[PDB]
Amino acid sequence: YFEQPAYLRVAGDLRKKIVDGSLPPHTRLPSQARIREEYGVSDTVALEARKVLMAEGLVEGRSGTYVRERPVPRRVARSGYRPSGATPFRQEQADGAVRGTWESHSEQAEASGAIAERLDIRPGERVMCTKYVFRDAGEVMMLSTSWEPLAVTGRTPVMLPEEGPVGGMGVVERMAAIDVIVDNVTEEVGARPGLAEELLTLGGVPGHVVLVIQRTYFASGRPVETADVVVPADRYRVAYHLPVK
Amino acid sequence: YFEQPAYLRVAGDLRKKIVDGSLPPHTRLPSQARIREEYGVSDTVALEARKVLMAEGLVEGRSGTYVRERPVPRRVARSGYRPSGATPFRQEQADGAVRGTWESHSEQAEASGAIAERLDIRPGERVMCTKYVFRDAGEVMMLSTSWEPLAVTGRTPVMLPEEGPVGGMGVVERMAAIDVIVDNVTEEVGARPGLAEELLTLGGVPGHVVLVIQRTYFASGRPVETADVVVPADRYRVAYHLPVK
Repeated sequence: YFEQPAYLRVAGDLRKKIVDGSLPPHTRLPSQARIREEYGVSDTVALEARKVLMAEGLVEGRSGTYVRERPVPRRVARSGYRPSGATPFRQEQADGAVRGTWESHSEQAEASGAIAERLDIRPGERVMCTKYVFRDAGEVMMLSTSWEPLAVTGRTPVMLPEEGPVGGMGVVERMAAIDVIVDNVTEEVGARPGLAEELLTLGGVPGHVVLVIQRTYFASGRPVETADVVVPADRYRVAYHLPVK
Repeated sequence: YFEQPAYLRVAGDLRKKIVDGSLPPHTRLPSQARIREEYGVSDTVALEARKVLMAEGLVEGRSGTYVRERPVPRRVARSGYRPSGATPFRQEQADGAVRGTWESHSEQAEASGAIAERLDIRPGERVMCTKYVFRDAGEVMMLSTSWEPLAVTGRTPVMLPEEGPVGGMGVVERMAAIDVIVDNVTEEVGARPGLAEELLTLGGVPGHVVLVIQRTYFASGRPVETADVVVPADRYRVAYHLPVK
């Protein structure tokens, strides 16, 4: 890294049976032949009913078709407030119960148009790019690429995120050390197939979907850091807690 | 609804060319034969390089392979604060610039284990289930299923979300009308293939991924509403704005 249509009727009935537990995970879906006879449908209808359930990710192959066991999702807790002790891991996963570690690599770069725009600087202007692999008790479960404008951090003790007196303590603490007060954060959660490099690092198969948080920290209206934070969609959800006023 | 491996090296080079614009959307990816000759690789290596880019969703077929045009994503703005005027649409899409409409259908039900748990009531206890289809200027772009405990709304003027004196004004306003003050909201964003019924309503193809927000409104520690809010991952991102303290 560094009158419903027949096939929907049939599919609907089996889907219910799947949600019931009537068809428990690792149990074979009724066969094509069985679906045809039991529901009195054509071969194509039985075939298309099965394709619905597969496109929906409810069943898979592994000589027959098996109800998939879908894991209970874990939350990646998102927060702007201060923790116990601040680290890049705790900054991404606010859940105090989770003990976590990271490896990172930092190197300068000229900002792409896209990153320049997220940081509100001229394209080609220099940034510090740091990549992280985060582990939860030895298990890799999150990736991140973070960009910071050298206009802000250049020639300061916090220029390198994982070095110096506040290295390893995250963006808000590192910024505060140079009299820059982060006061807002925007986070946009999207989903897409993982990049090979991401999926290989995260241990998923090609085509596996990841959640991608585009995150930008602000100090007095100016962007001071932007990042793409990546977690496997099959295992995780991105959790927010908001006030209602 | 109601030393990198060869194929990664090659794939990496073409991916860069794709990000460059060197290979613009709707332009054919170099052919298998061209990749073999230009990069001096085996047929299988050229083949596997192409599969990386397809699993990554960067290229597609449509007699050759074409660089996909990936649309600029739109934000679904998430917020707990009060808007102009409150509606179920504005409750889901805080972005004031977006003019939107909905159709809904409400009917009682016994709470499933899963919904019972999200609402902190006994399974089988009755709820009002309301389904929404939301449109942005005539275009369907969001689905939702909302459950409310009849323990809270039963025998009140806000029992039916889209009827009565505060019907069509959303959960926080409807709850306030019955002296129930919603003070917190939790939102967990996940991703999964859409259900046929969802994708058919949203206009996607089978297997298309949706973002699913599991949302629960709280009043004084008690859940008063829970919902699954659904948007197409290819077109939308879920946007949050958080304070940093």
